Amino acid sequence: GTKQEKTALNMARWIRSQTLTLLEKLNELDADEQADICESLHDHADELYRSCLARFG
Amino acid sequence: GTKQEKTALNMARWIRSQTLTLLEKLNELDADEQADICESLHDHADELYRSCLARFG
Repeated sequence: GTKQEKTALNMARWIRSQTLTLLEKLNELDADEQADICESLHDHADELYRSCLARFG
Repeated sequence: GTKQEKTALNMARWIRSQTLTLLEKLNELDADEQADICESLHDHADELYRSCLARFG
């Protein structure tokens, strides 16, 4: 796809990566409730990233 | 609230902000299906930010 489409796809990938950074940080804090929501948030970011990749890849 | 707590809260805030930015890019692209998943992702990141906020302060 177009450069704008590629920038969007890159941003979806960066967000998916950042959820794992935050997951590890919440694990270090032993913040279990929040780590759980962040695990699901990584799954949701992956859903977006895959949808973007299928369309803009 | 400790440095690590503050790093985690700010990271949750950043992820919420980046998903808002990505949703606007996806809207500019008129990529409907992707914008819809991103809207749901943005709300999920808000939940994480608010969950961190209610726990950590």
